[PDB]
Amino acid sequence: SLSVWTASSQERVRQDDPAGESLNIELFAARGEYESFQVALKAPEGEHRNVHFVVSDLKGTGDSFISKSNLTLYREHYVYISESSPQRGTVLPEGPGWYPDALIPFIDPATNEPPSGGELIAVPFALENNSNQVIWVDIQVPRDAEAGHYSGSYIVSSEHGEVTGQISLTVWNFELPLKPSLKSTFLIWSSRKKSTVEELLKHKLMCQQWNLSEEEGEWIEKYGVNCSGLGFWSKADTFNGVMPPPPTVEEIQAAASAHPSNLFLYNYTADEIGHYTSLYEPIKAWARNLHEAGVANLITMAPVPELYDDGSGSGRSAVDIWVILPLQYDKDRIQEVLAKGDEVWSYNCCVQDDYSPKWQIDFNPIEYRIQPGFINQSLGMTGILYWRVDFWTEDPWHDVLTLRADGMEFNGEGMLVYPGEQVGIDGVVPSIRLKAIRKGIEDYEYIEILKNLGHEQWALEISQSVGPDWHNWTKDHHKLEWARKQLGERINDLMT
Ligand SMILES: [Mg+2]
Repeated sequence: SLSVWTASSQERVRQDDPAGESLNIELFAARGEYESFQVALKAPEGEHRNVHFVVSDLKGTGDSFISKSNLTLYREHYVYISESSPQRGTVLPEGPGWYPDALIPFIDPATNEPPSGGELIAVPFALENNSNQVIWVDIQVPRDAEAGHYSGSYIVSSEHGEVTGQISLTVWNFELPLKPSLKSTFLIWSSRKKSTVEELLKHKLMCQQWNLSEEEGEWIEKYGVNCSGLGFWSKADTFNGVMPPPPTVEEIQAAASAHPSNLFLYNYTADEIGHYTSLYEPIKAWARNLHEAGVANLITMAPVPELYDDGSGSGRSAVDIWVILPLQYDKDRIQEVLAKGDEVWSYNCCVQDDYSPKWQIDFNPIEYRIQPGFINQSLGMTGILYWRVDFWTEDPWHDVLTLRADGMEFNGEGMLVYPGEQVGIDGVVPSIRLKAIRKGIEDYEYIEILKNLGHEQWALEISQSVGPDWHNWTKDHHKLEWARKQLGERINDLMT
């Protein structure tokens, strides 16, 4: 009458999926890393109306433990998609239906206690309809955790049953830096709360406030902030091939002085202005001034040889951080700009090709993880951008069709967090897709550690087995987990 099973972090559990074969879980992680798993529940006969869920400490040798304080629990909320995202090529969405995505937190981060009052509450819950309920479990490994094996439990209980499963965790003898190696720019347009920034930083994502009106050292020390934008927006975009004269060298220096002097600074100058060759000399004029002031120029455009020199005589490109879609990738031009000292980042939106990972709810969950980590590393890319995180509809917990344009509908476009009000909290809550992006950032970190230990070629051979390019990446979470384990076991070996 009470069927319980586990699923890996990037395995989608549908409401109608059959019970799996294991109720235990075996995980592996470094210090300073998250690993996650899911507990799925089904009532194949009747109803349990009052279901609770708890976890224990993870016990290691003797007295040794990882506290349950390091585990974060949520109940998955399913949202109904009535209109598919675009269907093209071989990378297709899974069809209209119920999708798990919003995460109902057991604990309000502001109180460290359960919410009350919410329209939706994590626990207790009812198990109905033969229809699955799913608990998401995050484990954060403490930076001081001794390497070795730890075991704890989860307990599912109701008025008519109780089932207990094992959580096995092996902690490897290495640590992910607090400051992530992968840089990012995720934009926030409407939610000005400190809690919204904080929710992103906790998932290893760097964010910038967009569209601010005229009216951090802590976040660095706590969350390892690794870059910051200065916010001189030229206003030039895909529809506006026009640019004003640049801020002056000392104007750029003045904005920069509001940040710590050790923090990597960029400027998001212009957006998708690639077709406007009109703008090359103005771009070079902006670049020369940023360069004199020690600031990187970031534009969402593909490398063009005309901009590989800023006209200052130094040889330096006019764009320092080239931000491209998967479909724009050109091996020869990317190798040229990497070789001369630039960065290339990836970004994603809509459904613009037949083959690339796509960022909508109705695609395979793996697509949010595979881009920042394995594919970026295989192609030498060092960052990720996303245009918006808070693009909510009027009914954000029930309607995720966030963009309708040109006969197409997009489910989750520009939307990675949900407002807290519906669950009785102030401030936003994560989605399952945000957890995948976090995991990809940690995947990127594994490869970076191996490069730094002098094992770049082997690391990239492993990276090419699951994420070699934008066309031939794995759709199988089991194979991705395998690849990651190979990396972690090698690092562990090298550090012992
Ligand atoms: Mg349609």
